[PDB]
Order: sequence, then C-alpha cells, then structure tokens
Amino acid sequence: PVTLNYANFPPASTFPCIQMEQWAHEVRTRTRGKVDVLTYPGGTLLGARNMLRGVMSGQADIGCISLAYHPGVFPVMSVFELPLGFTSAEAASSVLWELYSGLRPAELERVKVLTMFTSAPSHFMTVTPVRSLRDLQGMEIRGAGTLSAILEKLGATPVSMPMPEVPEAVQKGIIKGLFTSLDVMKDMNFAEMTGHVTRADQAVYPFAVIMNREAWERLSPDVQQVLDGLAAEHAAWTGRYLDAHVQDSMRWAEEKHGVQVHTLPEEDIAAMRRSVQPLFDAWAQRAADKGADPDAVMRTVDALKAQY
Ligand SMILES: N[C@H](Cc1c[nH]c2ccccc12)C(=O)O
Repeated sequence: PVTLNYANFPPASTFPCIQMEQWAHEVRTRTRGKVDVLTYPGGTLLGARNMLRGVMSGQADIGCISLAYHPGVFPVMSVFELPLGFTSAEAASSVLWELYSGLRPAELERVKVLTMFTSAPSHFMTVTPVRSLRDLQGMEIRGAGTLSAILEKLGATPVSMPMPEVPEAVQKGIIKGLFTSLDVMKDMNFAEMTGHVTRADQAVYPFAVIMNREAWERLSPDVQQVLDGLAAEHAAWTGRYLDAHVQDSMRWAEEKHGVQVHTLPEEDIAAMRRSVQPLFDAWAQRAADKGADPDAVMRTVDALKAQY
C-alpha cells in the first residue's frame, strides 16, 4: 500500500478541496486500497506560492495549482484564461483536459498532470453597485493572471493575489471587489462583505492537479492506468459539481444576505468584449515567442468546443 500526500491551498469547503477529496475517494476504491491519499487543505503542507516547487521537490507528492497564479510559466494552457465563451464549468473542464491530453505542452513536462478542471464563469462581486462600465472605472478589483489583464482592459484597477488572501483584503478596503465564480459567496462567505453581483459571463480560472514525476514513476503500471483512467471523468465531475454549487451558493447569498444582482446594458456587454479582443493576439505572440504554435492551439480549442 502506498500513501500519497496531496497538498491544497484553499479552505476545505472550497471546490478545489471538494474535488480533491472526491478524487482521493475514487483512487482508494478503484485501486482496492493499494493506494491511499492523505489530503492537506488550507495550505498546511504547501500554500499557493510554493505549491509547484514543493510538488517538484517532493515535499508533497500531489498538488493543485491555479494556473493564473503563475504568469508567463504556462504559455500554452493560459489560453484558457482568455474569454473562450464557456457558460459552464463542466464543458470548460472537459475541454481543458482534452486540450492538455492532445497537446502535452512542454511547460508541464517536469511534472505529471493527473487531471485538470476550471472554475465557473467569472462575475463581479463588489462592495458598491456596478450597474455599468462607467461604475467600474478606476475600481480596485481582485483577479489573477489574464483575468487581471481583462480587468485592466475594462478600465478597472487590477490587484492580483491568491484566493486565501482576498477576504482580509476586502475586509480592510484594499480592494473593492473581486472577479471570479460565485461559489465563493458561500464557500468563503463573501456574501457578507460584497453585497453586489454583476453578471459578466467572463473567462474561467483553469487548474491542474499535478504530481511529482518520481512519485508517479514508482507507481505500478496498473495503478497508473487507474489514475489516467480517472482523469477525464473527474474533470467532468468537478465542473458538474461546481455548476450546481454556484446555483446553491447564489440562492443562499440572495435570500439570507440581501445580495443585489445587476446586469450590464447591451451596449456595455458589446463594448467590453471589443476591449478584450486584443488579449488573444497578445496571448498568441507570447506563445509564439516561447516556441509554441498558437494557431494549432486555437484550432484545437475550436474543434474540442465543437464536440463538448
Ligand atoms: N478565483 C480563482 C478561481 C476560484 C474560484 N473559486 C475558488 C475557490 C477557491 C480557490 C480558487 C477559486 C482563483 O483564485 O484561483
């Protein structure tokens, strides 16, 4: 029997810890107890910042990284931080995994990728009402990676930071809101601090579950087939779980914390998407500079959406 330590950064109630426990449960069952997983939520073994270098060094066998936290490190997979028009985490998670499977880009070659998934589409959660793009001008809003670049294009003032830091940051006025999926309203009780939600339907945050290469290779071939066997299935399961939970989280925020929901005029939606168009070209150029083929990646994303 082997035991793998699985490091995670956010609290146990958030969906990246929920999916980790479900994955562990499937591993235990399909390997008939030949593999066990000891999980460490809340940064008790590795936090957001040292997660990648701590999995690669062996301080943890398995870890969960939010790709948007590591700008310039993932030139190919960061395409998934651009607005690709996904409305569900299930479809996004599934396409992300299939894209990774077919490309196996070199940026992730020093680790073994066990599975991937994404958040749901991002929205604005603010302390003060955002009813139009004008209200957003100058406003300090939390994002990370390309979601920050989207905020800047909209005229907001992006402040980049990992999730576990955001509550204190809101609570003390350093930021006026955040740009992400609405599950955090409940799971991290942002419904108490940010009383306003504005629909944006924007890019998702992509994640990878990563494993130390040596640890992966000391596993028997049949255990390895079980874990690879779980990859696509779990990507879909996570997105599915998250799409339902967003609905629950939001019903709970509205009818037990008075959260007000807003929607942008049709001309603001139009203008906002024109503003962000140039992020696709800046993404392609950064990718091309690091040796990847942005044309094939975009071709592949297109084909996989036409199919999920
Ligand atoms: N805000 C993004 C993605 C995200 C959405 N929900 C959670 C919950 C816990 C951690 C991250 C996220 C991010 O910071 O990665």
